Amino acid sequence: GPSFPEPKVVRSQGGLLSLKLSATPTPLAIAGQRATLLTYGGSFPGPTLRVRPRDTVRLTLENRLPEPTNLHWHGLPISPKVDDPFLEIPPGESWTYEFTVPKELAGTFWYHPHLHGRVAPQLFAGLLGALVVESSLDAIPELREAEEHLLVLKDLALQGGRPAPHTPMDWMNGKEGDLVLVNGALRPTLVAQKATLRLRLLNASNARYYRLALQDHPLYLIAADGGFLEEPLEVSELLLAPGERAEVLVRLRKEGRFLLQALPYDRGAMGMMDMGGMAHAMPQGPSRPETLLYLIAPKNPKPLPLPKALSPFPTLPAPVVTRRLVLTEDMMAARFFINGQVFDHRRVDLKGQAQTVEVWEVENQGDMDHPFHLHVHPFQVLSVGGRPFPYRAWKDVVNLKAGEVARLLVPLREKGRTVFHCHIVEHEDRGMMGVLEVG
Amino acid sequence: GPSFPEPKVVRSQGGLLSLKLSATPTPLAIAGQRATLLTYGGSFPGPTLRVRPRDTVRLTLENRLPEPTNLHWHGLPISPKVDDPFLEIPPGESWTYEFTVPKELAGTFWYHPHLHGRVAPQLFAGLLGALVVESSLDAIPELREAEEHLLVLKDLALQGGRPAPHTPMDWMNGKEGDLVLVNGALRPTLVAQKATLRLRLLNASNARYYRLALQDHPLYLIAADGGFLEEPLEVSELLLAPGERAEVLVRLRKEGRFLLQALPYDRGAMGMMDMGGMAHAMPQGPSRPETLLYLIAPKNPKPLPLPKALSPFPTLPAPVVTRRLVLTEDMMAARFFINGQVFDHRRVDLKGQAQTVEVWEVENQGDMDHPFHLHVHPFQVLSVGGRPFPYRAWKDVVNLKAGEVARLLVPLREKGRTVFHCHIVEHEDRGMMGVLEVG
Ligand SMILES: [Cu+2]
Ligand SMILES: [Cu+2]
Ligand SMILES: [Cu+2]
Ligand SMILES: [Cu+2]
Ligand SMILES: [Cu+2]
Ligand SMILES: [Cu+2]
Ligand SMILES: [Cu+2]
Ligand SMILES: [Cu+2]
Repeated sequence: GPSFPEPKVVRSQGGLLSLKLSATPTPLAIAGQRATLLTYGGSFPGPTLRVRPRDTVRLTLENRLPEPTNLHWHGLPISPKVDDPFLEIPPGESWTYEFTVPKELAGTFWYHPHLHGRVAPQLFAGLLGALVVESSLDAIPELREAEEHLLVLKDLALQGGRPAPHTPMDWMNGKEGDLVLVNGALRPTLVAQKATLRLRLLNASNARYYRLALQDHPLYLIAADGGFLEEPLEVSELLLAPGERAEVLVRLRKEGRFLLQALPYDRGAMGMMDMGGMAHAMPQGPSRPETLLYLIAPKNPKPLPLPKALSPFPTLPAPVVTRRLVLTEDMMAARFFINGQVFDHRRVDLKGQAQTVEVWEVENQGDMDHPFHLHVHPFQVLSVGGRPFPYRAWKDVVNLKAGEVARLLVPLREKGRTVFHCHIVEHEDRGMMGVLEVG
Repeated sequence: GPSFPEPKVVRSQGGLLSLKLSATPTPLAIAGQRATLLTYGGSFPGPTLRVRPRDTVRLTLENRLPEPTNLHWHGLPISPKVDDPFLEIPPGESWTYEFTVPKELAGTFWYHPHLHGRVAPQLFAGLLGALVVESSLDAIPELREAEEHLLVLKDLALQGGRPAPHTPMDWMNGKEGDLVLVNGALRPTLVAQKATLRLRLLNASNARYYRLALQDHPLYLIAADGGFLEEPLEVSELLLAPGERAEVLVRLRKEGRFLLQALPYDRGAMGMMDMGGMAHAMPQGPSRPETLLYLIAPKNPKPLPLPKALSPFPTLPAPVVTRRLVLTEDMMAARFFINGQVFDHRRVDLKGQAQTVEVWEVENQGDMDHPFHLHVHPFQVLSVGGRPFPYRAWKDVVNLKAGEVARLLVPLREKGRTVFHCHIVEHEDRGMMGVLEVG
């Protein structure tokens, strides 16, 4: 096969992507060992769905797991009557998701389970895949002539040939694994054929962060979670929290081998110690550095010029309300809260008006990083930690370090009941989620 | 008695105003005829209550009417558990209102009935009185040395020695009377003893407007409904809609007689005509000019200088929500609506947070003027009809002409359930009222 493993692609045909996918325990070869994972479509990651605006998607999910499950179309601004976070598909049963891809949309999105209380073990076990919305912008020469790849960043731990079970500490921190994989492969080699690469990046891990840096190179950010930036942004490194996506251009500077690494990053995970009167919580500190892949540049690389512009960001109406959502923790109980409450599916927490804009101020009063996700309604991050964001683009996850306030501009789109929650999925399962009703 | 009739004053004593008032049908002499009115304290208007900030008011209202009644402490930012618009005092029963006068408060306020469906006939019949909150500002020489008077502007119509009954057309327009009175007197004479007058003005009419102008003189506005301006504002005339108050300084310029008039004003009241295929509604047009009082200046008047400053207006926090309230009419049905609905005491229309500020945009989509009143929470009028207000002061009624939008800054104070409504009281009785809950 190709030196660089990527999930198989399923494309819409004549404007329709019609597909049956099973969620099933699947024996496979992974990082060199045989293991049984939970997969969609018999692979890890699941197949990449590639569509265009205005396509119809008709996806029939057959539940072949011993527990109920469902799908969240992460990042898609569609109706919460389709992307229904409350729906349960019992074992053995099927459900068909049908929706039209919005006209003004582009980027890398993904699908995974969202049945409250069961997300973390199901996601950790291998249930996820990417969805790419192709754009007319992809035809500009600066992108068309680039070599494009998807990088699904997901870690795993195995025990007795199966995903390792969650411990109590995993429920508190969010579970990380020792196998730090790209597209389900252990440190693959990407032998580039072109001097410019276009990489779509997805953090599909439960809890692991990726402080991305390519040796000797900057990255040029061209898209965030839910759409293009207005113009490329040069960065030295790029942190992707759980649930986030980004697209970058890489302009290979000279021949050679360059490591793409996940540099050390401290997200505030905790351990326990006993020093003589102790048993108390103590910071785990920064993650150990990981090599994600080996990037081999071609002979005499001459990268394309960068695009001068990408997509203009919409001019939003003035907002009609300001919300404050405060995140807190009870680490030893592994309980997590928004405005002092845990999720209750029967309780509506916020009620807003469709087609108005709101300002959401999300404050992390905990000590751990928490990546805040809102379904259905992509947002523009104005500032985090009091620092203005250096670009305009649609996002649907925003990372908050301890103490930080994020200020978001949130246009409300589809009517109905949906959710917002931490995307360290253990924290969501353990209560850090609330309900928004849009009418 | 004094050439100029004013209601008797009841003052707090040692920080307490403790008073029993009866609401009772009362034979009296009015504008030269004997009539029976509905009064508080056996007089029309009722007694003026004069208090200071931090005083305790203990007012026991005995209902001696053949129908239920209650009190609204119009303009007082006190708790809606005291100023309770839903409370009913049955015939023969009593209720004690007890509250403390807020520390940061000054101006002319008033009391009258607010039992939904019965306000217009009860107010028209004579049930109202003023409440004055004295201020340390009253001690500055420019005010202390002025000659002070209260002018209660209220009209009346009599039929068979009693207030004229409401007709169907009265319910549509709001009832006006032919006797246009000041402090219950017909065109009294005010023989001034000082060159500067301080006049507290109250429009306690059901529906009549007073486009105020003093012959040959400007007026200097020093207070609006609920507090002082920041500095005096010179005006050529001053429109007071139902429920509004103002305080003005008058600087008498030369000896002589000067008429205070209510100049012609068209508030959009309607009549009916039949011209040959007709019976349809037709504008009544402007009111006929009325003389309110005769003002006699003293010998060689030398008015005091104006105060350079009054009270600085508070710096309000940034608002957290914007509301839109649209007023409409069904004239032939005499039904009146806010956002397409009529009042329902069981229905909460707006829910806000105490100690936050809201922006209320009130839009008149009717053809009549509607004076919009909010209980409990005084507001700052930012603009009306797209025109910025020329001063900062607390108001609690704002007049909207046909088509106009008022933009209000509304700090929410006391928690609880209260109301907002048109202060053409017939319109309130006929449905133009909604419910705000503050928590
Ligand atoms: Cu997700
Ligand atoms: Cu989501
Ligand atoms: Cu979290
Ligand atoms: Cu979610
Ligand atoms: Cu009133
Ligand atoms: Cu009121
Ligand atoms: Cu009205
Ligand atoms: Cu009222």
